[PDB]
Amino acid sequence: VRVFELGSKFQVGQTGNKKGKYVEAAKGTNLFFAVYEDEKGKRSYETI
DNA sequence: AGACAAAACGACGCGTCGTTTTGTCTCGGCTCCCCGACATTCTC
Repeated sequence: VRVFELGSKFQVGQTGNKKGKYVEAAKGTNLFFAVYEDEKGKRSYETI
């Protein structure tokens, strides 16, 4: 049976039927974590 | 099996669109300039 999950999955590619395949980031591939500052002074965080 | 990626849980919790309702400084004395309108007389 097809079980469904709610989350963030991205397309594998943009050609042919690749635009219909949704995958999850591999183990140990979240390598960069950006720390920003606004002119006031608060820190903002993001993971690219 | 390991350890990363992220979904799931929590009560909690604060933000958010769409509209309605609410709140908003107050009175006293005078003086002296100007103008407007409406009545009378007088000149043209």
